[PDB]
Amino acid sequence: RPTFYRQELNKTIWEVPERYQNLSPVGSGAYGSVCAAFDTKTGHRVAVKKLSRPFQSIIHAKRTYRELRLLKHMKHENVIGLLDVFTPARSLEEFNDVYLVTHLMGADLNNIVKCQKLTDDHVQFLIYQILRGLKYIHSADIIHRDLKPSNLAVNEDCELKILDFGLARHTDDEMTGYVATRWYRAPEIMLNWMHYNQTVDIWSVGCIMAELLTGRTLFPGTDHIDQLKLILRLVGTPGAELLKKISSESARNYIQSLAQMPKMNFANVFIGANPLAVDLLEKMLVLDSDKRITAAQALAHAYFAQYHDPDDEPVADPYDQSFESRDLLIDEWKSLTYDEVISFVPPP
Ligand SMILES: C/C(=N\Cc1cccnc1)c1ccc(Cl)cc1
Ligand SMILES: [Cl-]
Ligand SMILES: [Cl-]
Ligand SMILES: [Cl-]
Ligand SMILES: [Cl-]
Ligand SMILES: [Cl-]
Ligand SMILES: [Mg+2]
Repeated sequence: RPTFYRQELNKTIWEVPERYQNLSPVGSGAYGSVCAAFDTKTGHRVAVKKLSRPFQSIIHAKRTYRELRLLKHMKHENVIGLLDVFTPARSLEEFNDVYLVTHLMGADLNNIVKCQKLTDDHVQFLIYQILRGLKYIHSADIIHRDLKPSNLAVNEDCELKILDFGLARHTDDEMTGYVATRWYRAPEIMLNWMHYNQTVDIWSVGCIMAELLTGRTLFPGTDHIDQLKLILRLVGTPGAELLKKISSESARNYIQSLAQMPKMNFANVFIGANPLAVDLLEKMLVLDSDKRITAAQALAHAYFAQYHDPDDEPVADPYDQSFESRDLLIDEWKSLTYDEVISFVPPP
């Protein structure tokens, strides 16, 4: 067990191993507080996140367990990994607090799309890396569910990592009105049309790719209905085949109330783009999720010819998510989490 030291940073007690120095506040959502630190064992600048109220309800205890299981599994160059996890508790009986340690991310994709000039070569490399990371995530039957520019870290060498997996966190207030939290979501999840699957993440990649090519949000809806009208003007209204797959009768009645529209000409929307980029966007931005290109198929598309290496596009170890259907008490979720903290082995 390392030695721990205590300090108060903005109304919060932090108790951390001596290896982590020069802690300074960086942010705080409702899920925890974050400090930047220097990790003297590795020489990395790191983010230290202290969870807030991790075991306050069954829903909260299960979310804590879910986040720690996911972060411990993800071992890929284009996905955030877990550098460390610790608790100052010396036993299960005094266990209350969880701290997670990752590499400190500087810029996101929002800090390069808005304020920089991207060539076709930059777009090929950035989207290649997102798809390499997604092949790995999808091979574990994990859905990200929240891909958008603010969840993609990028360095000065244009190297990219996926972060901030959807832990089923987002509220109705957060998805209301003229908000980036909804502009990248697939229409079947935005409007609860049907049981969704991993194809939702490829819709989000299409929206991101379009925005790197034009410098403008593809579907900046003022609300759910405005955003659906923007989507159907580009891709066309649904045919009888997709309408049969929509489980809500009211959702089907509403769609049928709209005048029919054909798919637009993507070369006339993405004026001057690489024709191979236009072709790949037409294969991602398909309304019927069964017919979208997969991550593994997209890596083999001719747009990525200068980066594609089928011997360096790895898949994940198997991921057991059977806990998701399990009914447990707060203290049972808390014991499972404690075991995952004490069994952690750091990366090489
Ligand atoms: C960093 C980088 N390339 C590294 C690299 C070497 C060999 C194979 N694959 C990737 C890079 C930078 C800017 C643009 Cl626009 C594109 C790529
Ligand atoms: Cl230490
Ligand atoms: Cl990482
Ligand atoms: Cl504790
Ligand atoms: Cl964003
Ligand atoms: Cl597993
Ligand atoms: Mg985020």
